[PDB]
Amino acid sequence: SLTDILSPSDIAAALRDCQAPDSFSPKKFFQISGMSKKSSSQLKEIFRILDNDQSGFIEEDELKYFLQRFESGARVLTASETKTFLAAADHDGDGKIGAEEFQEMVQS
Repeated sequence: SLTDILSPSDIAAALRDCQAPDSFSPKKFFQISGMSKKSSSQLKEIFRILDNDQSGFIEEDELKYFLQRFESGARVLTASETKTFLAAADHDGDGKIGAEEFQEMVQS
């Protein structure tokens, strides 16, 4: 259900075009894959784009292995592509996402 609301042939357009360092971001591929038309009603729907824990917040330990999901078999991310995944949205508390930042980030 990773590419349910969306298509698997859209997320790759960024996973291969943003392979560069600090080139891949959550608020950048949204316009490529198809998350630019979201509305906080499809995001959590897949519950596989924010965090693979859904326990409360998110950490860098849940970003390095992000592309690994969509991608065929990623390895690890840099110290920027990840730091700009949960520490880029906002700092409502300590720079962690909580089903509130990730949304406003894409929804804008």
